[PDB]
Amino acid sequence: PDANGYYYHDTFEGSVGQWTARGPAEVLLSGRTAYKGSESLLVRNRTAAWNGAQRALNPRTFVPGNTYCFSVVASFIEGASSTTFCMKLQYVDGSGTQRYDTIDMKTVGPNQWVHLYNPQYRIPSDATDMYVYVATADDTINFYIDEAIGAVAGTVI
Ligand SMILES: [Ca+2]
Repeated sequence: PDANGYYYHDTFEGSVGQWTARGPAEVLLSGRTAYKGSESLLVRNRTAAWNGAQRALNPRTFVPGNTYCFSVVASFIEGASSTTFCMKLQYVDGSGTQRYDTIDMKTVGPNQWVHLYNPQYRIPSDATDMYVYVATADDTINFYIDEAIGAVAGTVI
């Protein structure tokens, strides 16, 4: 928990951190557009809306039943006239069933960064094998994320 209450903070300025592809997509650093610095994380090769970018959450830091802050900014340049970005928690519940709970969602047009943000998100008490992820609702556009943050509940960004 750094000086600003962040547990992780991905600027994507030289490193993808713990971010990986969700589904058969691919993620990589890109200098084509950025929210801060000169880079962001590009997400491409998606073949279904559920494909995207994900990051495993360590249960020792993000304790189920506890409340935390999550933040990311996203944008796209082409492929659609608008999209709906979703930041979500993928997890396995107490019955062994994989669940998808929405943290934040925002609709936006091309060439505009949008702030996916929830300073008061409660992780379900029974969650295991957790991942925070970003995808869209119903398209397969390439998209970019930047400034990916996991923080203490109440953290203003
Ligand atoms: Ca950046």
